[PDB]
Amino acid sequence: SVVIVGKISFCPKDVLGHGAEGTIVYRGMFDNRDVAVKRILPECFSFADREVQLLRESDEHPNVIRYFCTEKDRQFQYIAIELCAATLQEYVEQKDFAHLGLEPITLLQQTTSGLAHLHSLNIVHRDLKPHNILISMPNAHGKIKAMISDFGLCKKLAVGRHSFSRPGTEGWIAPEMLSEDCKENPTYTVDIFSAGCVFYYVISEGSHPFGKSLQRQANILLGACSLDCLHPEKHEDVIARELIEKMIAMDPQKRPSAKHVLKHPFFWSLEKQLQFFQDVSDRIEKESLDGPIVKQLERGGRAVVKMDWRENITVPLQTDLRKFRTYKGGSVRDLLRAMRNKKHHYRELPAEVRETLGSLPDDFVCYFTSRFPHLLAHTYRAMELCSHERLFQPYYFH
Amino acid sequence: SVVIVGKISFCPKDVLGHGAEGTIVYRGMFDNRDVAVKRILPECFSFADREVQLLRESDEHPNVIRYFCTEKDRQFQYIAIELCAATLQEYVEQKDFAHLGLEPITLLQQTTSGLAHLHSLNIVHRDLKPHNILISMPNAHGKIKAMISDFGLCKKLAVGRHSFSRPGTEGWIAPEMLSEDCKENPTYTVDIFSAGCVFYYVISEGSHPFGKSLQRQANILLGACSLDCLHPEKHEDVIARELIEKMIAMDPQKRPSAKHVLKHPFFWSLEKQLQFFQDVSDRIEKESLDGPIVKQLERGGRAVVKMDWRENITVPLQTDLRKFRTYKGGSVRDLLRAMRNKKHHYRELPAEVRETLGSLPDDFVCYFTSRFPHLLAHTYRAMELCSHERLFQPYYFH
Ligand SMILES: O=c1cc(-c2[nH]nc3ncc(-c4c(F)cccc4F)cc23)nc(N2CCC(O)CC2)[nH]1
Ligand SMILES: O=c1cc(-c2[nH]nc3ncc(-c4c(F)cccc4F)cc23)nc(N2CCC(O)CC2)[nH]1
Repeated sequence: SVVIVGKISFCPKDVLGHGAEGTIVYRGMFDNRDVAVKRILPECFSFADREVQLLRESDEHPNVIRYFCTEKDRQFQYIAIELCAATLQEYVEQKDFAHLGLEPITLLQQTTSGLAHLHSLNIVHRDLKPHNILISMPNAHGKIKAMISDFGLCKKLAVGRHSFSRPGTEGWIAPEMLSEDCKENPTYTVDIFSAGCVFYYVISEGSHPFGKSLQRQANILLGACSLDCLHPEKHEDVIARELIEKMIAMDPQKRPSAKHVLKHPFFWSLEKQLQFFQDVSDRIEKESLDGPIVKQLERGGRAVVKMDWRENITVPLQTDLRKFRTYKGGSVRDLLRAMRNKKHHYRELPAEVRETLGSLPDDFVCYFTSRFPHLLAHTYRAMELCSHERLFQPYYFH
Repeated sequence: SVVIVGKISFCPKDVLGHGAEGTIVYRGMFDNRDVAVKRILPECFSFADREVQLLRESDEHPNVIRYFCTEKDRQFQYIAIELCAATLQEYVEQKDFAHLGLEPITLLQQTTSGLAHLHSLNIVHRDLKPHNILISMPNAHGKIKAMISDFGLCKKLAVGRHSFSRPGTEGWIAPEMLSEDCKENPTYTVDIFSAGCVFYYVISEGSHPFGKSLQRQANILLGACSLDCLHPEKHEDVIARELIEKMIAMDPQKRPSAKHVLKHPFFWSLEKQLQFFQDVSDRIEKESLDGPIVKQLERGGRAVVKMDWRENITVPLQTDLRKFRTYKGGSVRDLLRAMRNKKHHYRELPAEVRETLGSLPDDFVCYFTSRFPHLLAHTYRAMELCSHERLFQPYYFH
């Protein structure tokens, strides 16, 4: 048997998966396209109408699933949406990450862009989780992308409203959604909390900041989280830790907006990381040693530099830097100056110094972030003071 | 009377416009959306099938019109596509540009991105013109965008094919499409030619490089073009001239690809223009005065600098530059060094010098491009020598 309800066609044997309250998702056809066909019981008709409306408003963004058509009969309602290759859950559960490069982080970036688009339309998702972040089928050039789906529980905030009244999948629910200690009503940042748990789930390849599945939601309410898959002496893990712990903060007002998340160093290219180092080096160049900028930059600076940073770089660099200026080994500012100096004059340096540094910009900046895993995170926090100036708008969100 | 053919609905009184060979475009409805409904006579059924197929392949890009559904009856075929607010023709014919800022150039950028997407799918449009570049209706944040439409005459090149055999709207047709002197078959660059004529049509607010409409196509075949709406001593017009004359070159092999067009200074922000000046200044710093780079950079450099560039800047800058280095007034390289110098030390300079320059980066770079209208175009051409190096990949297409 093969079902045809209006312009939507599918065969009941092609079941892709199941949702809540009797929802089934089939592989099907619409307008000679392969599509996913979502079948909703009459008890959930008000959720399908909500989903259809909110998909019409937001599916123009590439990281929101495309919506095609809807139709009803006597029995059910049918929603035709973009057919996808996998969920993020099975991507994390099945794909070998060793040879995927930055693709996992790109999926998180695309998820966040789709979330930012929803929030810019005053839509809160409220049920974000790996099960409904979808991985597209490859396009004509083999590229895949993440898409947000499943809009049955979304809330459309009225014009002039920033909060909603008080719904999700246990284990991924922001605490202010379930605790009665609700000073403020929940807002867009409930999606930031869930996203933060998703971020950790992807980069840890399967763990959750609030533990194993049976205890997860109870740990969220207690604030008991652990990010120990992130090693504290690895640059990439330090950066990810800094972002994720803000995304999952118990206080919703301390969580960054989606657009704020998108500006974080977690997503910067290596080229952009080096440009941030150069730009901060120039900003603090003629700065006062007693000023608030260099004060913030040097507070806790001893551990960032490893007591004396000149003792923690390769000898060919160490012999080269003694000649011209001779820098201060306990200053983070002086570490940044040496980096800036060696990048600007990179092609004047002898072949021995260009060898241990590597090429500009990627290898060069990794020479430093590998050996000073806290440098970028520390510098990024200190220079929040300059987040409003023009030079630093590529790096901070206003 | 109100027509309903399948899931497409429209009323024959809501005519938006007409196309070739009896095609009519109506305002209509599909799935409770407002849509454009394209009605095609049986004589053009093979073109509607071509359009439906190629829209299915390419409408995912934001600057290709979105396709919704198609249906037939006894009489006609109907295509439901995104409803748009205007054509580029009426935009140019009716909108006051004085208060639109960079919006016209952004429309050209978006058109080119849609074209690049088609070409990346081995689709040549072959009938690009202001009449079928559409202006979207504003989104929820008031923003508009350009979209390519009308795919009835598109060619899908077979896998492994780069040319097609030998169709358009008179006045916008690349010469190799009509002249029998066809050494090479037409390729994607027929769309570049048309686009180049569209570029000039927008920035001149209604003119065409090959003249008035009755003589246009005859001038194309003769190679007789004129871009004299572009003043030769205005930076923005110099840059646009440089691009447009390559886009409309008679020799198709001299026209840049769509992705090449997208990298041209015509589309650079002011910030990016200044960064190009700084990056070239650093690249030629320790360069040999006899080398090929500085040779190319100085060839024809006297007119770029206006005999002596130190005599063509404001006196407060002139008094400031004499102090430290004292530069050479006939060298383009030295002009670039002074610029680079004053940007790097911008906050060390006295208030008089920061005043006549303006703020970084926008006013600062305009101080120089306003007074040396050929500087950027000249520097961009000379430094094509370095187009392959890593530092200059933001500026040239490989
Ligand atoms: O709103 C929606 C939209 C979609 C959806 N829309 N296009 C899709 N293409 C493929 C799949 C899919 C699958 F079903 C199982 C394994 C791999 C797959 F790729 C799902 C798709 N699916 C759900 N559900 C609820 C949450 C469940 O975890 C999954 C099904 N809800
Ligand atoms: O393939 C296509 C798709 C569309 C099309 N698709 N959505 C549209 N929304 C609005 C308009 C539109 C109009 F019709 C007249 C004035 C202002 C407008 F905005 C046209 C639209 N139109 C044509 N034609 C052929 C070339 C003609 O110059 C125009 C009509 N061809």
